[PDB]
Amino acid sequence: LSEARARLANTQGKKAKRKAREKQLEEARRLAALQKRRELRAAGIEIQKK
RNA sequence: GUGCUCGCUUCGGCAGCACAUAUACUAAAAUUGGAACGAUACAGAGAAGAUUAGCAUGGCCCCUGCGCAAGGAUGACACGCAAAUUCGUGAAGCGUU
Ligand SMILES: [Mg+2]
Ligand SMILES: [Mg+2]
Ligand SMILES: [Mg+2]
Ligand SMILES: [Mg+2]
Repeated sequence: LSEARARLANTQGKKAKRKAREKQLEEARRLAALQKRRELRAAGIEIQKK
């Protein structure tokens, strides 16, 4: 019954599931780089990026 | 530069005439930028359970190939809270002309 519910719920394949996780990881690394850049601008250190 | 001048006129010089008439992306440089795999960590291969052949499609994505062949993971990407013009009924409660 548990496998029945878990397979009646699913519609997504491999690539959609890796892209959703990749979007969450991109959001996480964006917030992390945002925090680092906000600290570098808050204390004041003008390191430029590429 | 050379030759000819019944040129001065010596073998020294000068004069005249003739022929000959415009190289070089100008550097042995100074500069200026974008770039070599590939190593560093991470990262993991589509199709509604799982294991999988693939053929396409589109373009500010390319690589290998002489290729209008064929490969590159079906080469990669594409996965979207997929909302575009324009509304009306019926009673019910409350306030108003
Ligand atoms: Mg599958
Ligand atoms: Mg092919
Ligand atoms: Mg395959
Ligand atoms: Mg293809």
